[PDB]
Amino acid sequence: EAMAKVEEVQKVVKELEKELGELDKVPSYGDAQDYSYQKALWEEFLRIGKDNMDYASKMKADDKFFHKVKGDLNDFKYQIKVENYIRQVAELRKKYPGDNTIEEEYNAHLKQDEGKSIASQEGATLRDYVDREASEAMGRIKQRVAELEILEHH
Ligand SMILES: [Cl-]
Ligand SMILES: [Cl-]
Repeated sequence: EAMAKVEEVQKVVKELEKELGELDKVPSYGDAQDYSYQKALWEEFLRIGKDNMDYASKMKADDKFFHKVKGDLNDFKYQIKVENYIRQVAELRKKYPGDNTIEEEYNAHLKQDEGKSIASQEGATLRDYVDREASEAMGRIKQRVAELEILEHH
């Protein structure tokens, strides 16, 4: 009844462990100035997220901040996706430099900057932008690349 509650957490942690594992396979964008903001932003979410999941392990069902720590785990997942999407576009932009569509979708919907970033977002607002605006643009970018890979390979 309450044990089902804590395991519910250990799992979310483990899901995050798997997620970070896959993020690790995706190349990092590096130190380019274009990603300097996302880089430091991700660095913070990483430091903050790792702490939260370490706690969610040594955390017991009756914690006052049980809910707070949980919500944070949920936001982390979406922060992981963003870092992931951006690592992918960085890679794509280098493979298909100049291509307008990629640069445009990125700048309009994914690029993180002071003001327009998920640094100020949490909960439903956060998942909304990620599952919608960000994922949509990622999909369109991928259609571009597909065509590009097809055109490249005349
Ligand atoms: Cl954004
Ligand atoms: Cl979008």
